[PDB]
Amino acid sequence: LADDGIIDNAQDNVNATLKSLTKQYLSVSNSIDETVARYKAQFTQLDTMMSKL
Amino acid sequence: LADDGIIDNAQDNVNATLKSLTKQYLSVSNSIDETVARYKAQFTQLDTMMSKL
Repeated sequence: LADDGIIDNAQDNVNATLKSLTKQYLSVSNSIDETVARYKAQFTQLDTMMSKL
Repeated sequence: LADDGIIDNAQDNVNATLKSLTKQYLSVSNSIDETVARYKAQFTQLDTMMSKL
């Protein structure tokens, strides 16, 4: 139950995994933002072409 | 009936005018072909975009 026990190693490994997860999530999030923005733009141009009925 | 004749000169002028108009028709035809080529490129692009979705 000490601050430097086996629990401490387990929990700081958990925290490091959490921070790596957050970093990877942010990177993939900006990538997804760019991709989805391009897809929504594509939807806009196809709607504009469909407007020419 | 001869070349100096007014009717012969009139029909010569008529054929010259219609040949100039045929040149104009060729110009309009190639412009139409270019515009149709662009339109078909856009149609194929639209087909590709709809296939992606």
